[PDB]
Amino acid sequence: SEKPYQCDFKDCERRFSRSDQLKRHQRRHTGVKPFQCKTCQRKFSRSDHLKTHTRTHTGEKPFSCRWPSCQKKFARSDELVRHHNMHQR
DNA sequence: AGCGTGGGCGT
DNA sequence: TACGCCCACGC
Ligand SMILES: [Zn+2]
Ligand SMILES: [Zn+2]
Ligand SMILES: [Zn+2]
Repeated sequence: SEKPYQCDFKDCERRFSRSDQLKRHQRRHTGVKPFQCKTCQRKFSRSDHLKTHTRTHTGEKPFSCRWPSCQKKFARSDELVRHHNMHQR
């Protein structure tokens, strides 16, 4: 296929074009969590999710609302997406 | 609301 | 292989 990296775990049929994508996926089956927060010691399956988790400790909110007169800002881009959607609907 | 944790995707 | 990015769903 164009998706040679197939998951063979029991009752899973997912396949991927990339072996690293498959490796990340399989952590949902094994429970493996390689990335640990240095502040609170919680462990995470993914590096990017550790990174956004750490902002919960610092209050860093790099994503600011663009709506005039709005002061809201957010830790993650998707929070801001939801928020912008809210303003116009 | 805030944030866990998958996906496709880029580099 | 490393690390994320945005998108999205689900509490
Ligand atoms: Zn699988
Ligand atoms: Zn933490
Ligand atoms: Zn706003």
